[PDB]
Amino acid sequence: QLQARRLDGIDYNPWVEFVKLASEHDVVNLGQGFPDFPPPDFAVEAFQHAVSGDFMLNQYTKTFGYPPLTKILASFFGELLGQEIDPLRNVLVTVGGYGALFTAFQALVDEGDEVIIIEPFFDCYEPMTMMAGGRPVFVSLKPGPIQNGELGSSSNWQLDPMELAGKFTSRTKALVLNTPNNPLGKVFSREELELVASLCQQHDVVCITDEVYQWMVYDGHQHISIASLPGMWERTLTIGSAGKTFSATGWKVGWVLGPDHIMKHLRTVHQNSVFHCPTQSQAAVAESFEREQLLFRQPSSYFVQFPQAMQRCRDHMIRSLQSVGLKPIIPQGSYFLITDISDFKRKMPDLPGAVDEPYDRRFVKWMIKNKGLVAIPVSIFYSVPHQKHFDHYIRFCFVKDEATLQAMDEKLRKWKVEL
Amino acid sequence: QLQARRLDGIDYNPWVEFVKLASEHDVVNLGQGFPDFPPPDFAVEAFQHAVSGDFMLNQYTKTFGYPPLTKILASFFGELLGQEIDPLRNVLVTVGGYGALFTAFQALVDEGDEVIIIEPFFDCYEPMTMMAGGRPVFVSLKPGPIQNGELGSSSNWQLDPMELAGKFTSRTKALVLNTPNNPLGKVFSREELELVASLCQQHDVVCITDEVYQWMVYDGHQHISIASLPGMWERTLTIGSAGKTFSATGWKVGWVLGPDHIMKHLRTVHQNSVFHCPTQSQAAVAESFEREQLLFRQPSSYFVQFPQAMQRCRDHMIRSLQSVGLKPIIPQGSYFLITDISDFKRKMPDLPGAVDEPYDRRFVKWMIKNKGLVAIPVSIFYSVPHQKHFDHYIRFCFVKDEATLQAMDEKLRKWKVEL
Ligand code: NA
Ligand code: NA
Repeated sequence: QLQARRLDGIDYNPWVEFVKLASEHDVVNLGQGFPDFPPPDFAVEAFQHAVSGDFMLNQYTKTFGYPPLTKILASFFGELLGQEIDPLRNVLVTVGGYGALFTAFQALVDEGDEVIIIEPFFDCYEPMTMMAGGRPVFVSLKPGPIQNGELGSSSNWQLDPMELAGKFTSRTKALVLNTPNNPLGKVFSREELELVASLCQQHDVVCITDEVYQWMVYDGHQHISIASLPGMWERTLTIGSAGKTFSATGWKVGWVLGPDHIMKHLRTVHQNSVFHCPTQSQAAVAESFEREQLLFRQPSSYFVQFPQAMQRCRDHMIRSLQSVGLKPIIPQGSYFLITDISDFKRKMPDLPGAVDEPYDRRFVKWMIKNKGLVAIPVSIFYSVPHQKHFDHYIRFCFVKDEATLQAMDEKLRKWKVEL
Repeated sequence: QLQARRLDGIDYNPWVEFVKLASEHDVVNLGQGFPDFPPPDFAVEAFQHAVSGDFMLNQYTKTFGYPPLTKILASFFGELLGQEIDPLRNVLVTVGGYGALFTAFQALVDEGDEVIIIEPFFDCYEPMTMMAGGRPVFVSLKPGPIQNGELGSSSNWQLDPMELAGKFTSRTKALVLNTPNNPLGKVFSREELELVASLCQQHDVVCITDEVYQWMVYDGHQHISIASLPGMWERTLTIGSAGKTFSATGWKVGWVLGPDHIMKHLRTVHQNSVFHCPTQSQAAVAESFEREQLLFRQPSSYFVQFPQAMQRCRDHMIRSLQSVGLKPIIPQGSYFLITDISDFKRKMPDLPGAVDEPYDRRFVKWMIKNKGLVAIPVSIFYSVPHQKHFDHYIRFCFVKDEATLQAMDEKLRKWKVEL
């Protein structure tokens, strides 16, 4: 073959097809995992300032990050983590959370290593492990049993201590923790994080912790960073995303925070891949964090206002989707909620599709074509052997304009009353 | 061990030391490979327009490129290459030329593959080959005969056919071509490209061609793209950089052009690493290319005016550097020229440095600290076994403001009085 063997089995991109099918129908697109409204004015203004300020901002900045950005990341997150963070040794600016994840896998995961992944998982964790020669090892959150009185909560999806412990071996290099979780919206508790911490310390494993949804927490639930737990800083890489923080997904700026003895290897990958991140977006992100640090916990702060606003959008969507028999699982965080479609699988078992195509994928195509609503089938966030079991959930994104939620309700009205 | 074996031998970054030392002294920085004056107005205005326009430009764009950008790249470079280019199948937008190179190496280079690299080489080609499991194989340009008191020319650094042919084996996967070359400023001739093309076809080898300095050509020399030669489109990946095209290195936008059967593998790497490139800089680059396509070959176009202006800066620097006994090699393209320091090595051999330290590295440190001028030791663009033999050149960048060149002359006049 022409191509490298590291690419085996990772060429299929579900997202390219998802975008394709939605674009051919008249839809309310609740599949897109980004806002369809503007970022806050201070963020847009920050980028405007960066592209109209010191003309030298048009030229290269420092390899490991624009210094004013690494300074504020170290200060702001050092406070939150209860850790002294050196900007030069403990911070790397990357091309989004995606680039940060990729850099961590390529630095640490080697042929034969195992990587523990928690289902449902942000889908790239599996192919990134594979491309680095690692063997993914899956542990499944166990859905809470639902009574048809009250809706389930993401919090009730359990990480079984015995099942998790049994996944660790001498070959475990890393465990990937995503909290708040996409697609499920689970916000991991202190007790759950202490379990993960205990096993990572026992087995000398690195925890790669994807915290992009840090600020998107609801119902009084608190984001806890595993790197803040005793002894965890020295074995944790913590990842963030400016796009998910400031509702500006197209900025594609992210970072990794961690101890020098691990970070040095990520710096090695960085300097031998992209070398620099763009200068001006970094300046915009630095200015945006400065604004939020100055207004920390205050009523006008984005980190106070925005999750409150999005909690209302969540509640609106939860009520609306029930009108057609979808069963939401209330998320404690993230942009997302999932709905159980088991009643549809029961009443409408035979949908067109390919052999061994999970029901949810077939259902989403049906719903797009017939009802004009887009969701993402949750089976894409499962290992292939588990897709036959976890085939009855779909993911919706509620971080949407009020007009979009109105349009959703119009589709639901038609679904209920027409034909 | 903690880190992946793919990182072996690639952790050392010479650029961090160079940048650090220069920041610690009063200097005219001719080591920085980027302009110290603004990008052209139309380019800065394009970015301003992108960050103040359609608010949805703040959110994710398409994975393989912002469609207006891939459209104009395909149209414009299609015309330049004499090639029908499909924007969806033949174009990938990347995080600069660096990201483009990285994507190519990770898609195609596998364990045990040989990659032919031409010395002097842009330094990342070697470690990128190594991280992909490849074995770098070096062919060395031969500096031309030092003639009748005249300065050397980059054109006369020869690519010996018998040497090059001897480097091709059944294990050769790719050859990396950089034209115009950094650091040398050589613009490869049609004959030289035909030599490379003939061997790539004979041995069924892919040519990765780094053409970031495409527009920076002088003295009537023409940039020829190897992908435009008969039979080469099907085996060539052509790389460019928006930063080097529009004098905006901090934008970090690049691209790869090539046939689908190769590009599909680069897309696999892309979707499993960064996933998206930032939206708004892509919009700026698209607008900038649209401007230049409309004015193509006209006197008011940047691609005509800018290299003409920079040729004047080149000529100024060539004259000035000779005043202290540095011997420039006249470049036909790129931002750079190199000067022979052999007369200094001979008359001043005993500069402080480590036991094995190439003379040029020692000379640059002495020049920074004592003469107030920064250059880059050319030995960093050689394989380690060859560094002791090519230790007598340093690289200057002439793409500088009038004021900077005046400042250079002030340093040089002070040096001359103390030769
Ligand atoms: Na262990
Ligand atoms: Na061959």
